[PDB]
Amino acid sequence: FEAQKIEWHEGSSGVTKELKSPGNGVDFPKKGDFVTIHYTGRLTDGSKFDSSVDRNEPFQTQIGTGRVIKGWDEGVPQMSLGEKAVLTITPDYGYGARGFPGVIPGNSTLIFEVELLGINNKRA
Amino acid sequence: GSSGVTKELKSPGNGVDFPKKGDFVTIHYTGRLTDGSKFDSSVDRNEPFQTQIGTGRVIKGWDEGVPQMSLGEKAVLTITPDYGYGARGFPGVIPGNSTLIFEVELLGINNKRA
Ligand SMILES: CC[C@@H]1/C=C(\C)C[C@H](C)C[C@H](OC)[C@H]2O[C@@](O)(C(=O)C(=O)N3CCCC[C@H]3C(=O)O[C@H](/C(C)=C/[C@@H]3CC[C@@H](O)[C@H](OC)C3)[C@H](C)[C@@H](O)CC1=O)[C@H](C)C[C@@H]2OC
Ligand SMILES: CC[C@@H]1/C=C(\C)C[C@H](C)C[C@H](OC)[C@H]2O[C@@](O)(C(=O)C(=O)N3CCCC[C@H]3C(=O)O[C@H](/C(C)=C/[C@@H]3CC[C@@H](O)[C@H](OC)C3)[C@H](C)[C@@H](O)CC1=O)[C@H](C)C[C@@H]2OC
Repeated sequence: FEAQKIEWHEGSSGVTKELKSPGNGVDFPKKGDFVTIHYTGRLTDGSKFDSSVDRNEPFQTQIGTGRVIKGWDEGVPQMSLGEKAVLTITPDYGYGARGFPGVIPGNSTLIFEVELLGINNKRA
Repeated sequence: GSSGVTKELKSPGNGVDFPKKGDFVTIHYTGRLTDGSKFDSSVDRNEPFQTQIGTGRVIKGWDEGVPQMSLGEKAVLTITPDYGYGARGFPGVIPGNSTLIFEVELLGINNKRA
């Protein structure tokens, strides 16, 4: 099976994934998979609030199990290995009314540049 | 060596109402490191903290310690890192492998008040 999810939206509130550069179109994360991702997170005014690239530390998590914000748990499984995409996440799929203290204001839409570098032991 | 979660009573609650897993709790807290430095306090913001307890939304030491408090109780919760933030710590706030000392006041259980 092969596919490229060039645009994907789930919800208006919700999450949008826009493919920027294709992955291999074959390997997609499933629930419970461990993913390795490089990301940069920005607010809608363009200001950066975090970046794994800036600290040269790829981020790893189990996907689809509620360990990350909902926009990532829903959006990352729509990426294939090696894909670069942009995730736009409304507050309902992010940090909601409170935001994240010290980093993200309440009621913030989030824009993540994400690169899927790994799915379990598969590497881009 | 040894690790774990210890609760020391400072002022008793009503001794009758205890949070069950899945209950909402309303709590005032101050968190300190073992060197005495304060890293956070709901009291300083004068904003009670609310969470659902026993469902993994907070560190293990709170999920384990708070259900042993009765309504209105003031206690000190000491939490070794394996029941807190572990080797990772919390970025910008809690060093890796930190024991945590929380002053905890159980202000409410669901809609119950003292
Ligand atoms: C206990 C510490 C542990 C930290 C790490 C393992 C290091 C890791 C690199 C986080 C960053 O450390 C510099 C840093 O990254 C952010 O800047 C970010 O860019 C983001 O938003 N990320 C990050 C990338 C994925 C999407 C999104 C996210 O889901 O992060 C999760 C998160 C904060 C989830 C909350 C948990 C409570 C819950 O109520 C809430 O529900 C809405 C969701 C992180 C990975 C936690 O699972 C683990 C940690 O927190 C956010 C703002 C703060 C975060 O720092 C703490
Ligand atoms: C999505 C944002 C959301 C924030 C709030 C709702 C505001 C609330 C007032 C937190 C403070 O905001 C000023 C502030 O409080 C601390 O200072 C603290 O004093 C502590 O330690 N607390 C806090 C008191 C209970 C015990 C302990 C704790 O469990 O907090 C949880 C926590 C951080 C759990 C992580 C989640 C990822 C997971 O991987 C990790 O596993 C080890 C545990 C908080 C309440 C999350 O449920 C929700 C938020 O994070 C910690 C250091 C950081 C925290 O700020 C973000």
